[PDB]
Amino acid sequence: MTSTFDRVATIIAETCDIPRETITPESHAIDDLGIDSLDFLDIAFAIDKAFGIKLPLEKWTQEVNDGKATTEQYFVLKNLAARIDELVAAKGALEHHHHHH
Repeated sequence: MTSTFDRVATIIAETCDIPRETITPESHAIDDLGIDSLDFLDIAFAIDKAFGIKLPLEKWTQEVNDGKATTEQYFVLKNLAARIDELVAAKGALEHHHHHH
């Protein structure tokens, strides 16, 4: 059950004003959804804001550039939701005290 993706696809539907139904977990941001890097910046900011995590989008690009990881691992919605879910479990250890809303 891609419940993290339920949350993320709601966020994209708020940002781009595209219905959540057009956003499937298999969708590649810079292909299927036609989301630019400049558009995905604000989506990534709204995810960062929502879950109380940080998406290191800059370093994720560097992962692809150095061959540490694939571009699809950060720009496909099932795999991005997985990365977010990893960072939610991670931040549970060392999150700074911001009133969760």
